[PDB]
Amino acid sequence: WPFGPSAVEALIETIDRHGRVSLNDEAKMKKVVRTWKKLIERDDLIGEIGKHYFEAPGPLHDTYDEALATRLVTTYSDRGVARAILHTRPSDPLSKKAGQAHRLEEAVASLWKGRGYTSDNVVSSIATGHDVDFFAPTAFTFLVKCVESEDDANNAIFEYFGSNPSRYFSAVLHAMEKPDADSRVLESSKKWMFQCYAQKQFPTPVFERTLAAYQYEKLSLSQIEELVEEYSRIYS
Repeated sequence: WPFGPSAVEALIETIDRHGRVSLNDEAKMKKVVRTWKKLIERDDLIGEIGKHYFEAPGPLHDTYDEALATRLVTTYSDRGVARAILHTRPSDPLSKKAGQAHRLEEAVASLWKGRGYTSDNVVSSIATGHDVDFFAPTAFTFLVKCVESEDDANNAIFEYFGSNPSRYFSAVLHAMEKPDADSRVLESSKKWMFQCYAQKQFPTPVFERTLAAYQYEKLSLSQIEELVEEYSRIYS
C-alpha cells in the first residue's frame, strides 16, 4: 500500500508493463526469456499469476458482464432494463459514460440471445406503448444490437405491427417529425418497407390498394398518395 510489492505483484506489474508499451521484436525476445526465468525460479508464482489474469485478462475484458446482466434482469425485469438502457443513453457522442452504457446494453442483448429470445421478445421488452418510439434513435440502436442489422430491426418492428405496412409507414413518418430524429435511418426504414413490396413484385395499383386496405393513428389521404407516388417513381 505504501510498501513493497509481493513477488507475485511485482511480476504482474512487469508483465503488464511489457504488454502496455506493446512494441518490439528484439525487446520481446529478451523480455519473455527474463519473465520465464522469474516464473520458474520459484514454485509459488504460476498459480497466483494465472488466477490473476484468468479473473482479469486485460484492460478491455468484460468477463463478468453476463453475471451482472443476470442479476439486473432478475431484479428489475426485462422491461426495467430495457427502459434504463433506452433512457440513460448519453446523447453526447463523446460522453465519458457511453462505454459503461454500451457494456450494460450489450450484456443484456447477449444474455437474451443466449436464453433463446426472439425478435418479438426484444421489441416487446422495448415497447413503450407508442409506435413512434420504436424508431427513436435510443431505441432503434439497442434493437439493432439485439437483432444484428437494420434489415432485421425494421422487419421486427413490421412484424410486431402485425405486418401492417400502413401502421409501419405512419410510425416512420411521425418519427421523422420528432425533434431529434435521425432522418437517414428513418429514410432507410421507409426505403426498407418500399423495397419489401418491390421485391415481392407488387404493381403500384396493388400497392395503393394494400395501403388503403390495412386501414395507432392512420395515414392521411395525401400521405397515401405520396407513398404511392414514391413507390411508382422509384421502386417501379
